[PDB]
Amino acid sequence: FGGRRAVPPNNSNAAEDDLPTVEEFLNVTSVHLFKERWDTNKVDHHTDKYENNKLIVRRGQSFYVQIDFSRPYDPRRDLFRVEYVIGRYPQENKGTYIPVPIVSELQSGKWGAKIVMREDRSVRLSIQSSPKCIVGKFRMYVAVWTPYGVLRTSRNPETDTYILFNPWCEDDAVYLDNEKEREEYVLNDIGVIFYGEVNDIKTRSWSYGQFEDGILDTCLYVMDRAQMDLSGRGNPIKVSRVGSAMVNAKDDEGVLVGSWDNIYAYGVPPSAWTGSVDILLEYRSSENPVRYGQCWVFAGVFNTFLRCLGIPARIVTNYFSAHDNDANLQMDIFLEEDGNVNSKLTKDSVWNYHCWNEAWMTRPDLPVGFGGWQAVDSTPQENSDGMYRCGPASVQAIKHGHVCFQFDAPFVFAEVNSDLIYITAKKDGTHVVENVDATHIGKLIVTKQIGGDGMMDITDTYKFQEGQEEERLALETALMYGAKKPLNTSNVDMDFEVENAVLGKDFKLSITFRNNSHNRYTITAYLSANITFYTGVPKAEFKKETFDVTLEPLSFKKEAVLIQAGEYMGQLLEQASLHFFVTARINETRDVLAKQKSTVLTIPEIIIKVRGTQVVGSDMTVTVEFTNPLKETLRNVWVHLDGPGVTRPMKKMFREIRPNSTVQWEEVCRPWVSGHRKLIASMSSDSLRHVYGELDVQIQR
Amino acid sequence: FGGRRAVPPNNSNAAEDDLPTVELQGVVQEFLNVTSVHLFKERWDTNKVDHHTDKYENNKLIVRRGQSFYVQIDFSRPYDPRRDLFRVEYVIGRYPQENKGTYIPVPIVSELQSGKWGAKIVMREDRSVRLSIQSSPKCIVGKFRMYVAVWTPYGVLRTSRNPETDTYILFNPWCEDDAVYLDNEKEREEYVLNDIGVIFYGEVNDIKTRSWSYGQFEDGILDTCLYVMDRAQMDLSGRGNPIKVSRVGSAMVNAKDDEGVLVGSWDNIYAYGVPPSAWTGSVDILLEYRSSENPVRYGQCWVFAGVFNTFLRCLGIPARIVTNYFSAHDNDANLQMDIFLEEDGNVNSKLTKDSVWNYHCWNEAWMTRPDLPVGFGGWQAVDSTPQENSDGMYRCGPASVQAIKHGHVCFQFDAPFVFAEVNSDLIYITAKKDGTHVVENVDATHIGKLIVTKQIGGDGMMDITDTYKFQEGQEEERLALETALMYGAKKPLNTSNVDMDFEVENAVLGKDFKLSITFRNNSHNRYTITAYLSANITFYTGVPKAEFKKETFDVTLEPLSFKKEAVLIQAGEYMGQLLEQASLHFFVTARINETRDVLAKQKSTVLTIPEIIIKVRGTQVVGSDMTVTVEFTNPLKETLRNVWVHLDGPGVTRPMKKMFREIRPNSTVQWEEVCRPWVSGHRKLIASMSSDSLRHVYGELDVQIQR
Ligand SMILES: [Ca+2]
Ligand SMILES: [Ca+2]
Repeated sequence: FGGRRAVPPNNSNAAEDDLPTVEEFLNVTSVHLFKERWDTNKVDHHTDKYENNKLIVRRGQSFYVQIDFSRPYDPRRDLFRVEYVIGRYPQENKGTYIPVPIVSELQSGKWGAKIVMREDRSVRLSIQSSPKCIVGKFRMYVAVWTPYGVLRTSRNPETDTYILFNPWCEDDAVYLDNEKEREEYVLNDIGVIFYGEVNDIKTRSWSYGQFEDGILDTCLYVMDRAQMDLSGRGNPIKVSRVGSAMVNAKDDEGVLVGSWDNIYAYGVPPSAWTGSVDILLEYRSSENPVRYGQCWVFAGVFNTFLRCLGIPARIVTNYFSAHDNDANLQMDIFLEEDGNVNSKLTKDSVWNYHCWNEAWMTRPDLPVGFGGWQAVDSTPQENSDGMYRCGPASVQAIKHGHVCFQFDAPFVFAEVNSDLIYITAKKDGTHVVENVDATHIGKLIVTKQIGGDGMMDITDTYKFQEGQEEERLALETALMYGAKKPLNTSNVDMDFEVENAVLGKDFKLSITFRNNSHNRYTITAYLSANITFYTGVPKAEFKKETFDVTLEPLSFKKEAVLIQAGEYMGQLLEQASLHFFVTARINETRDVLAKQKSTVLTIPEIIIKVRGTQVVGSDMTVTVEFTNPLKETLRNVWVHLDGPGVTRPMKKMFREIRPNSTVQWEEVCRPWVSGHRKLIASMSSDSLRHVYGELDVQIQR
Repeated sequence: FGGRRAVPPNNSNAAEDDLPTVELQGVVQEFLNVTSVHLFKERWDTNKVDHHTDKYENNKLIVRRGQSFYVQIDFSRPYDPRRDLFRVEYVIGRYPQENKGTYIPVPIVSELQSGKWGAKIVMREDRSVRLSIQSSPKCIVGKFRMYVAVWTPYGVLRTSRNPETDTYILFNPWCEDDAVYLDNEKEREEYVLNDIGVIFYGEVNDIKTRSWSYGQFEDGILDTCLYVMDRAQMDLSGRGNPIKVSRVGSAMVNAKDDEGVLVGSWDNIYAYGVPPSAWTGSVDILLEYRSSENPVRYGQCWVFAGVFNTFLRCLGIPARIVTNYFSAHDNDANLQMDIFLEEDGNVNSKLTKDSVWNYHCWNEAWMTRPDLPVGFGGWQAVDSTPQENSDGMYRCGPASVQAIKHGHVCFQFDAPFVFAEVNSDLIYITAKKDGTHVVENVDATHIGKLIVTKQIGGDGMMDITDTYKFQEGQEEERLALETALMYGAKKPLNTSNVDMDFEVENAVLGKDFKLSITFRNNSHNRYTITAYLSANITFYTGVPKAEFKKETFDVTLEPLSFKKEAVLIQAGEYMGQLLEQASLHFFVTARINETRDVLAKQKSTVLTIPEIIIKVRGTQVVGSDMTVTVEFTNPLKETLRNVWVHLDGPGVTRPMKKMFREIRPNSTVQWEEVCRPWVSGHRKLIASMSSDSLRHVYGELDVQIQR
């Protein structure tokens, strides 16, 4: 017996029922959706880019259709309506079965088709869809009411209509108030990711490829995979919520398998990906998680998902990110009485950088003022529910400390608002808090700018200025709704700068000391440089050195060191990150001075060049060039080319590139998208990876 | 490499590292060696008795957080305050860290401190020292490993792994500084210490009760609750948060695929499991889940609630099961439940697919809510029976019950869904042949009409509907509804002087019964009505299987008057077609000809299934045999196949069952088991019977066990 619910869950846009064709009367002979990509419909609904041959409109906006009948429509003795249905169990009640009534005028916010033209046996309609409509692929019918039952059109796949989110419709939640932001955030399918570190910002390109053939369907499939209730697919919040939860593969469910293990044995290294396109297609193709991804990889894929559906989204990169924060606002560094970092206890690392997504939508479920951008982090960490993605959290609520409001705001708030606490763990077992640094985590938050590949600084959007009461107010409120501060809080200054260097080069480092006091100090400063993964996780202390300083009053003292390429070269991890600690305990006052900086060695680039003709439908030759400036023969050197609208993503491995050898790969491309495009490449050998390169090509036609 | 995190997640209590017995460092030996440790953990002693952990059938020390307990450390030679530094340590998981609260160095201290870990040397006698140890009231809940370490200036020396000193530390409803603190003893006794509950079912005009064995103190249960959290990979540093324990624990009750305690099923057949109706308590279910390490088949709402209540009370979180009569489950935050009518007034059963549950059970867990503004602490509603929430198909809660009452549903967790469970409106709507729809009437008095829970006294019912909602009609309720509507609650549609209602006689399974409809014409107009009656056989969830009786009649209402119409429902009309729980649903809709006005009303009835008989003889004394006698007399005129009888009674017997391949009509079987009670005072024997057909049959017997 089916005793839990009378009608089973309607959670698959792919499944379908069989609507009966029977429940001088007027019977339809043909249906015309003006669905060509040059036509009024797709152009005005901004769905002309999608490599799809079905009508694709946006909710909350009218589109035209033409019904042809057996004989002409006569208002005196005829009743018909268009219907759109979705899922295996459509129900009017649940918005999955939609009868579009014939209306005189179209009413703001309701489904309705108005008879706009009548010629011979044809009726032209202007159909308006509700602005809170379910997003998915709807099946279309025409039903004709007669006095025994209803007559309806037969399953016609050619008329299937996609109704997406509508940033342009001012009555949609997704309503984005500006045409420029809409092109970037919804219509632009090439993105830029910021990596490296706060004082050496790296940039790389990503093919979001949302208009590529098969991506929209994979986006619906991702939802059918989460068995998402069709009745909720029209809520951008729930779509963000359920959708981000599918990015990271929990087991053998989810799009991407996460792994920061530097080898990536049974799959593709995260550094290898050029875009979300092959990933998603691999997912749909295989129906199994795609190995492997990391933060920017999950964020690249999720941004594709959101934009592809019509919710404006962007990727954000925070500098010095307190992930796995557990909503605590203190990251600890343990010092010995000696002034030396205790590496046994000090086990919480800050990420050099951490990307997540931002989704634009209103938040009617919240006090007014909280719409706009909502932070969504597909990279799980412990939240109130367990090991899951976080969000959507209103960036505005996070900025103000109103972290009680869903979803997972205390975690995102702590991701950018934590302090570093320097603590002396004594030889007797006790702990003594030495110093607190309220300016390292979330030092710089960044995302691609609207009119170009540049970087826009968005730090002030997640939080206020350090010191002023606004930041102080946000802090005092957060503390009340989920944020935690478990521990309560000599005239010498220390500081130090490392120097950015090219992979394989030596580099300086300098420590400055300034004693504004009128007494002589003797100190013991210590340097500890570790090889780290981008997450801050340390692998090994490649350089350790002890400094003995003797400051004089009113003195400024600078000391220098040179890290030699050989001290790190056989040990670096992908991304080539290095971390530095300079801790200094004075002697006469037993006080500690501590500082840390990270650095990444600037890594090589791929050379992409073109020749031949650059016109849509026209062959141009593209050459992928890699000059390995290293002293090791590079094994299994996979190279990858992408370029949304110019080429699909492709890969070629070169058995081994020997020292200072350039290898070349030309690929004959035939664009399908005119205008400003971009060629994208990556390279991941068997050791050296996270090597990128791009080429901007102009395609004509 | 594992570049994700420096140290793996500490999310198993069962996992353990090896703490070194000597961890020195530097250069260059009798400093104090522990000879032995004495936790004074006997069940009759003061540690367990004062920590109210003495009922646990567990020979390890079990203590509640935030309250001092005593230990004695016998050294190798007399502690000498002058040179010896030492202290107790508590560690949990494979990756303990002071930071996360999983490695806990308890400092020897001059005076116990409020809400901090410390041990005060309360005695010194020949090598031995006695300590009064106090745990922080925010301590992680679980079973910890105990060590004793001696600080030497070059590293430390410490005890080796000793399973016998493993100490469980639980939530403490008796500690004023514990988030779980409950004021008076009567409540703690009830919501924490009582291991037998009562579940309410049936329908609002016919409340049924049955006993349920929580058995939180029975052998194996504490460890199983720790195992549930381990199977959910629950971060150990979150096991000290009752809000999180409730959130994660409930999510573990319902089995999604092959993770979870119980596979829910509502199909009336139960092919490869035990019918949800057969279970007598949580014990055998939690122990099966632990042995097999796979989901137990099967459960329904009250079963999920029973098992979750055990889980909660076992860890130390006060909890109770609540029953909501006429529950709007699967609401999607909509406060509107639809009934579609045809133009003539009849109910349209193809369009009416939403059903109201005769009743629905969930749990309440008591704790402060520091994450929410003041006033939302106390009972938190948590429902482990899934429904579509903001995240997906999952359990809902904990949701401040005070937030639901005031409609402050923006506050976590899933408050809009629980608010709608109790506040939906039934909307009668006519579906016309031309396809359009017209709204006739909204009945705002059906759903959440009675919310009940067992009394602190004994087995009686406590009406707690007022804790979930204000009185119908007055200001506080309109406001609460106003506030909710702006934070997640949804009403998708906008809303002749004849009244109508009807009563249905409760019958015993197999007997005729009557239904009586009354119409009140409060106007001066004379009307003509055509009323319809549709009686459906249904599941407790309201899902109908078949219309067993339909009747349509014409009435002529005189101005200002009452008019009754009585209907006889003969047994023969429903007998061969009931579903377990024997629910019946009646719709009575009428249509007034002159005005086109619609009158509509609904009622449910459950047929009363006779009890099982339990008898005992002999010595009802702890450690002495008494023979229990359960006998069931087949009420039906049909023969029963594979009749299973279950017997239970925490402290009196472990759950058990025997099968009868067949019980011919009017026959009687008897099962007798010799029980050697291990718990004294007022106990209870509980039984159930479930066969290939008749089922949802229970019984019990109260017993006083002497000492
Ligand atoms: Ca800060
Ligand atoms: Ca009500």
